[PDB]
Amino acid sequence: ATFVRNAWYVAALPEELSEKPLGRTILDTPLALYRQPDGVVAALLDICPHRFAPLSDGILVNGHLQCPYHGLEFDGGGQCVHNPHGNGARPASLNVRSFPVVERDALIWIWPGDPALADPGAIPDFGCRVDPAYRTVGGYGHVDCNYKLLVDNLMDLGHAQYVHRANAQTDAFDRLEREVIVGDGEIQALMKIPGGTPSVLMAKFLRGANTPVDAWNDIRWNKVSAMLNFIAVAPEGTPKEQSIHSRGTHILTPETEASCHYFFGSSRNFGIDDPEMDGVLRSWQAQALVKEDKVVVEAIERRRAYVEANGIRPAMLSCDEAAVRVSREIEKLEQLEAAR
Amino acid sequence: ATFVRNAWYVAALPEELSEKPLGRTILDTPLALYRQPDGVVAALLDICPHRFAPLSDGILVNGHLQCPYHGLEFDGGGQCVHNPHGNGARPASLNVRSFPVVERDALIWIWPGDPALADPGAIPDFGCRVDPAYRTVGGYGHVDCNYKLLVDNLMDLEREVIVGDGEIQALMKIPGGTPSVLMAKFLPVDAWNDIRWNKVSAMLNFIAVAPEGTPKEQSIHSRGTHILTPETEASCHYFFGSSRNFGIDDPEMDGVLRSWQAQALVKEDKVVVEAIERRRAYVEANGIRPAMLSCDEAAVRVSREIEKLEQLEAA
Amino acid sequence: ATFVRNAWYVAALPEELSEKPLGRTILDTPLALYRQPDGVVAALLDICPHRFAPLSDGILVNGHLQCPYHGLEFDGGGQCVHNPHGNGARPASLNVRSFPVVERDALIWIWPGDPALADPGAIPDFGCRVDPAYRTVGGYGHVDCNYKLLVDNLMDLGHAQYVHRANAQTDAFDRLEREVIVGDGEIQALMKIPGGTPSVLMAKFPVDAWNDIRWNKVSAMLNFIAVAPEGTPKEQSIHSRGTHILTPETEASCHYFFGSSRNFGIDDPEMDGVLRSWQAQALVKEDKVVVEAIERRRAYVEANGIRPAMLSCDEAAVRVSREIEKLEQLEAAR
Ligand SMILES: COc1c(Cl)ccc(Cl)c1C(=O)O
Ligand SMILES: COc1c(Cl)ccc(Cl)c1C(=O)O
Ligand code: FES
Ligand code: FES
Ligand code: FES
Ligand SMILES: [Fe+3]
Ligand SMILES: [Fe+3]
Repeated sequence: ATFVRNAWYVAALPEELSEKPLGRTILDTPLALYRQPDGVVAALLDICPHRFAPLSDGILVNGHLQCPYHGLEFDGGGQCVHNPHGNGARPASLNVRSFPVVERDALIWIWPGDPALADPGAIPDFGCRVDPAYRTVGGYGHVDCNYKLLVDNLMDLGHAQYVHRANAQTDAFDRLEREVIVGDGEIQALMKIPGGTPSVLMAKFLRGANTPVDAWNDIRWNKVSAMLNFIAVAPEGTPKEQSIHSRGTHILTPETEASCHYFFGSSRNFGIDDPEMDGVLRSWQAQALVKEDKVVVEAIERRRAYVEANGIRPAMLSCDEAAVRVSREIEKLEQLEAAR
Repeated sequence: ATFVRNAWYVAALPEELSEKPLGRTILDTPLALYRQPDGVVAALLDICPHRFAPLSDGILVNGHLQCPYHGLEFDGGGQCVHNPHGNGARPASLNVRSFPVVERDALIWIWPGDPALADPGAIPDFGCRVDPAYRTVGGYGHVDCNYKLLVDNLMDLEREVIVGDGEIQALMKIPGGTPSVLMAKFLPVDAWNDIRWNKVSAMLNFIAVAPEGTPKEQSIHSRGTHILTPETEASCHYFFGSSRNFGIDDPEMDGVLRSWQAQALVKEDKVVVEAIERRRAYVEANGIRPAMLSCDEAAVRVSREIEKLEQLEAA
Repeated sequence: ATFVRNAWYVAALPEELSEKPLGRTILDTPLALYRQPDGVVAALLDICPHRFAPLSDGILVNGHLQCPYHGLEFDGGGQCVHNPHGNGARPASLNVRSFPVVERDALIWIWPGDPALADPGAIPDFGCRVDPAYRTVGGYGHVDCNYKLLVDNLMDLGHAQYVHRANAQTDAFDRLEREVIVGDGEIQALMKIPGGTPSVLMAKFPVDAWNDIRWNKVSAMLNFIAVAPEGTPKEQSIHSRGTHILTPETEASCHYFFGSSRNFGIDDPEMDGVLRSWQAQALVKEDKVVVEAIERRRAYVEANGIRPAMLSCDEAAVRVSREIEKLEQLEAAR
């Protein structure tokens, strides 16, 4: 299974973690994730160095994670800080691997690769998630597809015209303007849908207003698989900076080669103290991101065996440029790492 | 997967198909099966050319199946007839594979193999199924075993096995016979229980009873549809039914003759063939072969011809 | 994948068997186990020689197991004794493999290997199990781990401190003392846990206590759990002799036969309760959880070339492990 290990991935949302460890597998690597008594999150390889028991089934003793099996204790650095057996000696072999963790932007980032290379400067900017001018809601979902399929999905936001048609269909779709801007290690796909009546969901954003709007659906990608979109609507022929908008957290982390973690969110500048608009956004997230898109990408994954065995290649359309560029960047990184 | 792909297989019963596509895999090939607005059945490879989404999760748009993902639209021939995107150009690369498909004898036949070789004249004769001299009912079942195990079971049970070109017939007459319970009341007798196999796995039996020494064609009888189609190497689809010339207007009789367990496979035999399939690993690893009994003649013949069709297909 | 096939394994408890066959796989070999009308247990390959049906889904007819599919009948030797078809001929090709079986000590022992080599003399001694001075109770558990992970567990019984916290905790356990004796194909870990107050379990039946365990190849263990007022001779204790016997099912799953044979309270049904309760919670639940968890981590450990780091409690389990691997590779030496 080929992953890009030397990169930061979101392993969890902060709300997911506590002093009770969470066992989760990223890049085929099982982790025990917990918040220590002092509040700082730790991430240990979920395999006790003694007999390979899951430490994530342990409990904290003295703020140290204790193996459930024979009770070796570890700090957040993976250092064995107590051995209860015999003379109680703790040689270097008893230490477990620890992973660099940065909690930032209401995300838990982890470096699954060479820890000497982990550079917090390199973590993607998701500042809107902690910016008090934005209201942020979201969650986690597990999907039985290769993460790359969900990168494809998200880098062609036009799929929403069909996959999400009940919420997202617009009658101005055939007037789409699409631009792609390639950075170094960053790619923006911009869409302007001009002059239409708002979609069901943009209508909700606007509290019903039925009259013609402009809508923008931009998405930004940073390596390996972390995306931030810009979903905006505004009376036709108004500035884009002045629009009500959602900045959408859409971050994938591989679990196995054929399964992945999906961390999604909306950070919105409108209806900031409105629980019902919270519910609208979490509704959308539940139906669109976690069912509708799940159904499509999970079915594509099930067809991978046929595609491969019959040497089938995709046929590309005008909507594909951003997703293909991103795909070729991920491949390029994969291949760099594969030596060695 | 070793299949005989160059043959007609039943993919569906016509009553399973509508303008809402059915997704079904035959011989490790996923199909989208639907009826166009003029009623004609289309069979497409269930994998969109763009990014491989399941067309069978799509709906029709003006008679054309629309991909649920980014909206490419296809005709029954697999031609892409609409591309919503950009200049809306439809190069040959956007066409999806379409499979030869014939609706005939109230069955949907598909040719999953080399399409140049697909000859609808070679489709097995199940004509009793649309003969109004017969009352026809049946249904569909799925089994987690290799299809050859159910062909075996089916070709089993004055005798007579007669053998030819992709057809084998197994005949049994039982004179001074015993009447079946269903045909009981519609009259000693002669019984008949015959079965005809055509390649690769399509069978039609003949369960019959008459007064002593009657034309077997004039008997009280049922012709039973028993057609298997491989799904994976270790699973199959089973299409079953009966075409009867008695109680043609009794619907209670329809009910039992529509029973999977009454007509196709009792829970207890299903348990056995699926259990045989779980034993396949062990037998293969230990080079264990089956030991045949006298009653195995027809099965073995049919087995040998299938194997012959397999061997021919390589290369 | 790699098993020691030339050895005796427990395939069932006697009370699991009857005229209704049981299908059970040992060392990747599916068996049909049943008790004939004369009381004698037979073990056949659970694959009809005709078309491979599960004979274990069949019934006895005149004491002969009848294939459910087309009704061949077999004796306990695997001879075909009836063919209801055509002229009823029974060619030798219709016989099924029958495995050597010995019912001893309230266990059913099967030899899955080279049948020429099956010496019932080499079956381990669990005589306490049919001793009138002992009351024996236990049962069967299935586990989704490689059996060797459960040998490990049983040979280092100083996890009960943490895995079994609730029943088997003692403050004495920093004052353990653990002696290991190795004989030919037999290893004993001894231990006397002196001076300490009793765990929940030992109170339920200033105390001294002792967990010894005997391993015999391949994976058959008998333990000794005793307890007695501080000062008392080990040999005059009240104690349980614990049957802990594993049989591989597949490379990543096994069969566990556990029991207690106790010399105390032996008419006493409450005591049956306590002992069956421990077995349910400790053995078939808590230990289950840990070893199945470790099995799931095998892929990563092997892919990454991780070897375990051993501790002071680990001698017995390590010596046993090394002997199993020895036998395993010896046999792969074709
Ligand atoms: C998938 O991206 C979105 C679209 Cl296309 C419309 C509205 C929203 Cl809230 C999102 C989102 O960020 O989840
Ligand atoms: C696992 O072995 C035991 C220990 Cl460590 C304590 C008490 C008992 Cl009853 C047993 C037993 O034989 O199950
Ligand atoms: S497995 Fe962790 S202490 Fe033994
Ligand atoms: S996958 Fe069918 S149109 Fe994109
Ligand atoms: S499979 Fe046992 S008699 Fe046919
Ligand atoms: Fe979507
Ligand atoms: Fe235990």
